[PDB]
Amino acid sequence: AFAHFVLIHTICHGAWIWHKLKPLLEALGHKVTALDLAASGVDPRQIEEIGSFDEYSEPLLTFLEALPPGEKVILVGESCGGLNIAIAADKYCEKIAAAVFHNSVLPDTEHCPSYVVDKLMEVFPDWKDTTYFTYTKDGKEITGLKLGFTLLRENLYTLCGPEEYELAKMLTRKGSLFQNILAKRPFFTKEGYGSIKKIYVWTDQDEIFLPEFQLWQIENYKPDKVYKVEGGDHLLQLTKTKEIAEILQEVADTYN
Amino acid sequence: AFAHFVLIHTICHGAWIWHKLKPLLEALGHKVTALDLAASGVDPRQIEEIGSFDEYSEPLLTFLEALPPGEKVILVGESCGGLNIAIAADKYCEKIAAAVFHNSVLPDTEHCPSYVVDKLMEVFPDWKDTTYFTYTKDGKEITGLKLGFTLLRENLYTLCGPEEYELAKMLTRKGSLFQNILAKRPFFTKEGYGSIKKIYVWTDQDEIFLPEFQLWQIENYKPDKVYKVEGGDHLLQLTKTKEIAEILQEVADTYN
Repeated sequence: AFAHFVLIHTICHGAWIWHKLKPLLEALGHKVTALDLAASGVDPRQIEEIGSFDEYSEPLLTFLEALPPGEKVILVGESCGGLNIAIAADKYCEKIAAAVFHNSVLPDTEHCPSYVVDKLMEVFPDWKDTTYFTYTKDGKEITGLKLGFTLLRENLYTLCGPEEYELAKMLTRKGSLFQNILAKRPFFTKEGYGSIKKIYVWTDQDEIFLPEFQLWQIENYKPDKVYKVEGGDHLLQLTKTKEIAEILQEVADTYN
Repeated sequence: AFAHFVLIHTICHGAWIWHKLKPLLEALGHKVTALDLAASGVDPRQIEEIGSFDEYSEPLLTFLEALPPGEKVILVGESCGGLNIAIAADKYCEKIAAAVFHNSVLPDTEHCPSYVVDKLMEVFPDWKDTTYFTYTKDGKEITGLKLGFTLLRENLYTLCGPEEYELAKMLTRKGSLFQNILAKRPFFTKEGYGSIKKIYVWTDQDEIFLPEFQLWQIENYKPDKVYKVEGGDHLLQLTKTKEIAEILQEVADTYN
């Protein structure tokens, strides 16, 4: 079967991270939309204009709003993209056939929205040469960050080629986890986000979303299906592109 | 010898086009700077804020201004990048060891600044699915454009892989040739731009900067050295990256 996949990048990244996976999925006959979230990729906004993860998710929400009645999509989120999925699901669950988490955070409904992010920071506290700054928006102090090039090279693009890593150094932009804002955000709902089918994809070779963290997430909020990719690194859409496409094809054949 | 190369992308593009060549040059021991020109790549400005090719060249001029006395660089421009080189050379010729034109426009000093652009439009008048728009800046009507995806696929990324072409569809932004502004701009000078060493690199397999145009440019303004790369396409920095690096190494060993 064919599906319409909506690929969602993580903070500081952009649609460009999906430049290898998108054409491969299309070669299988699928429709693919790779969005630039707010202040990401070539989006015109700067991070200082964004005050929450919900505002950051605007392009995704706007895209889902534009889907005609009856049309469903399969969301695919990498790393922090899982939060955009949860936010989108509490507004457009009826338009989501399933959500695929790709070495991604897996929010739940029993704990506050920042729960898995707080845990991630516990498991991976040292972001190396990553730099931080602060700005104010809607009366709240937000902590922005710019991923360090060494962190990118050693923990995210670990086994990626120098040509891929170069794109990261050239294209990554300032962003934010909006951690303190997530902490005060209403919980994700059971009727919305809680109702969607969730497929968890990961590799134990991820050097940032470590095994301890991912296995902790799986136990914390049981996915409907779990796919473990052998080898590769954090960026499976670059190092195991074919494998990811094969998994997504199976998801397309399972959920609609 | 080692040199400091400053790579300059063309309109609608960004530093990302050099993601393959930059690391290869560094692997040879060189210093490489790949800039995002105004309203290009991840630069925060939008094209409507730019009123001329000179303003568009700001990042390059600012970079050259920051070079301490005595430090020289080798400029490498692709396509329309040749115009940024000419503009930069009339302000910082003493900091330019040489300029390399990569399937690029080659402005001269005997005709007005838009001369080669006007000729290019004569040789390649149909930009296919490219779209146009207009905006006003500093009392002048500027024609903006967004490169068509079909034009990109068939004429620029002709022999590039689908993964490279995907980056173009995801990252290319609105831009402008500022043709009418160039037409009224003071001529490039013989003392500045005219004095720098110019190396012309090209392939007769370029599907947009056609042989007729490039051979016309070479006859119009004789380069100090000409390198013809066999095969490949318009984007030699992607299809003949190794070849381009080898040529640039020779340039580094010849001009300082």
